[PDB]
Amino acid sequence: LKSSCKRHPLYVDFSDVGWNDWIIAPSGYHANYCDGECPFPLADHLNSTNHAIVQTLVNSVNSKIPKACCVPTKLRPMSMLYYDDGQNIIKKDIQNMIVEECGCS
Amino acid sequence: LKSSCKRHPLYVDFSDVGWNDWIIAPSGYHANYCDGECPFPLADHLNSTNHAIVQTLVNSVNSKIPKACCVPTKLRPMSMLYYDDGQNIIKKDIQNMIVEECGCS
Repeated sequence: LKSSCKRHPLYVDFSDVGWNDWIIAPSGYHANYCDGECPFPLADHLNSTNHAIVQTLVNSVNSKIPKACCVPTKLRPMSMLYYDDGQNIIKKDIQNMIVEECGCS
Repeated sequence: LKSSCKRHPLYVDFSDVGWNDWIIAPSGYHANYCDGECPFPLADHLNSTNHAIVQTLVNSVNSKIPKACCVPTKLRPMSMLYYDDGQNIIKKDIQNMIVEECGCS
């Protein structure tokens, strides 16, 4: 019996992932992450897709098929200053960088 | 070294999941499912979100944070005949029932 799917805090420092050279600003950001099991009773707020519900049921009677996985169901952009290949500074909103909600999919 | 994220076939019989009573037709359907690891080099066709790429990198230097998970990134409805609570037959397209594409999220 492991914990259930939800949203956890995660600060990513760009230097820890070898990205601080091509990324000028910020030094890092709060990406968050989703972790936890997807068990039936899928909590109504597990944000489960219909297929997640089916697959979870199937796993119970057939563990060859995995349970649904706790993944981001909604993400947010984050503003970034970074080099192009010409070493010119670029301001840009990178899509799908910050987790807003998690759910079993 | 485990296999990578992709789409696998999965036929779900409604009787195997205790659903054949309230579902008149069909007897079952091809739901498919996503399974496999999400490792860097994330294949360009791993359909990875930007956050999936970040989280995968983080996992490598910090295994407290999990790798991205192989989940459906696009789903399809399936037509269903089923009982309401008044035992009247209902025809309806149930959204997000069939996996069309998988990707590390």
